[PDB]
Amino acid sequence: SANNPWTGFQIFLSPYYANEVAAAAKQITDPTLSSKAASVANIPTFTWLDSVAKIPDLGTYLASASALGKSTGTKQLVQIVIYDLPDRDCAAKASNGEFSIANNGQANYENYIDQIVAQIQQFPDVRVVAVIEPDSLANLVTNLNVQKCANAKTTYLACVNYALTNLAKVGVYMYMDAGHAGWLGWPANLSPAAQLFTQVWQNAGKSPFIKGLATNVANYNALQAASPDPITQGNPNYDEIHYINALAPLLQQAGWDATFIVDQGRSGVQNIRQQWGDWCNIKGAGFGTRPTTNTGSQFIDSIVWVKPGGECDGTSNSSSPRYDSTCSLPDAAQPAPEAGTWFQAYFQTLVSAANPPL
Repeated sequence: SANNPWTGFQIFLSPYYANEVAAAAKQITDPTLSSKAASVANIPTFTWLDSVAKIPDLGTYLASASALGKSTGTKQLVQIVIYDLPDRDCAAKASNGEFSIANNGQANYENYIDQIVAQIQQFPDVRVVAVIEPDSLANLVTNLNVQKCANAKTTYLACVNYALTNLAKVGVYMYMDAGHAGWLGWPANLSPAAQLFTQVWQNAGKSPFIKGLATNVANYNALQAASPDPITQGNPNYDEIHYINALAPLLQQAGWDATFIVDQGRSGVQNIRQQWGDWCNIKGAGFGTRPTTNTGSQFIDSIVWVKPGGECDGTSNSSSPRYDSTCSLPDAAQPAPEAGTWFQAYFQTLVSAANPPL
């Protein structure tokens, strides 16, 4: 549409990922690969607000972005992920979420949103783009036979509504997570998904700040595949462009001129998975297409890097209380540390296998 949130702005580079990358590049012994690895700190990524403890860091990032803007005569944009629903990740074998529905989860979530709003309100000269709750509403399309998801449905809906309504009041541009081609892109799932997302958009008042949907977050699908990955057999929507081209008209029909952002941070290497559902530290992944608003599609505002490559998806240690056995599959790089922590060997491969090359 006419308003692409990225046009005319400089993206603030995450200081946390820059620090991880600088530390990682020192440990790469080949001096040429080390230089390529170091350059990754200049590629914009999203910062994940996956616990209340990260909210003060957001305040520092907004203040630093505001000052950099004044120093350089630019307008700065900060990219964040809201990721703290109660009973988070209801269909997963393990969740690291700190809030539970049974212990005042919704009230704690609303307080988490209120604290984020209070930070954003203080720096109106900084634009914020937010991805809203990966691995949330997509479960309400396909995973309602998982008891934890059925029990979380009304809380997930109420919490997402609280986030959308309140972040809109401070002018945050929002993209709700919408899974990926191998989750919601199956033709039979498109209409239920369109119905759910349109309902959520309506309940939140149809705010123009609810821009659309984010796809492929923390996943590995191609935007535009040369030929279908074998794991996709049976689904005509074998890449993200097919999924978006099929879903976008259904949202438009309901009155929502929705646009999309697509994660390509770990999409450089295709045909590396044994099954489409394998998501944990997939071995051989490379950095994909760098963030850009030159997307080639009327429906896609930007290619983005949402999941920061190198931060682990989950541990392979079966003694961990956070263990998810998906992280033990053969196509998963092992041994792997705890989710969120730096996985140096995996980063080194992301750099080496980058396509396009770094």
